[PDB]
Amino acid sequence: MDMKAPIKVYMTKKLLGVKPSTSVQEASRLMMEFDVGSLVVINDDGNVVGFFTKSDIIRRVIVPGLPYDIPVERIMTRNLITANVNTPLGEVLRKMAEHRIKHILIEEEGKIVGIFTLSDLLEASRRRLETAISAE
Amino acid sequence: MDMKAPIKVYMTKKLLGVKPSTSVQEASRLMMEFDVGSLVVINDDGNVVGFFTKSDIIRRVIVPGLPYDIPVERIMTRNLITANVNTPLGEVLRKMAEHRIKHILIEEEGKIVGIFTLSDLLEASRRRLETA
Repeated sequence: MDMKAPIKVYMTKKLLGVKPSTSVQEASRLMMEFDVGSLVVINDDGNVVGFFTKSDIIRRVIVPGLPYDIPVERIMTRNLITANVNTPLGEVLRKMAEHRIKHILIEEEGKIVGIFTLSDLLEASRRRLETAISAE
Repeated sequence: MDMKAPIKVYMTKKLLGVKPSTSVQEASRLMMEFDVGSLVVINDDGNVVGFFTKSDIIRRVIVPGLPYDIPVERIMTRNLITANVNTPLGEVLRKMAEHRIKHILIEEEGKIVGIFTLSDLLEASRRRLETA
């Protein structure tokens, strides 16, 4: 990994979304199934209306003792913390540290195109290459 | 950062434990208050007997339906995958990748003395100086 290189080389497309009516319990299962620590919430027009992590689920559900059937809409954050595809790795890491986050949405020309997580960092630290061409 | 540097150089000693009887809900409140992602369960002797992360709470409480007030002892991991204080970063990252975990307890002579998470990895990634 190179702290100078654009975040777009270490980011992933593996970004899952759920509808606002999706229950915390279902969102939790989906997260464990696909191994992701966060989820974006999309409205019926296909746009991001929210975002939330596993941590949000612990702090906004488990602690207050709220039902596991409540819609994630009730615990999601309604603004996103992002980084541009061209923002170099180092600066992205610094931003995640300052904001205390484990996941950061990637933006390009206004739209969310991917996400960078601590798992991705681990992947980069291990020098694992994503191949765009066929392997046999 | 140096792949051969002993993990103790990059870990955090800010590791807290709770007792087996502590409730999943209390533990969670404790985690938010202390700003930690996981906790270890400690017996009367003061030795670690378990470990669970925020992620584990979700996987064993939220999805199954269990009440948020049960004993963390029922949702804790007893199969501790650990690394040694002198285990080089490279080896830890391998072990972590192998076991697919984002938290690895650190031990000294068999006693838990800290933890290394991917958050610690991020900080190590940003360090500008190396440690002889």
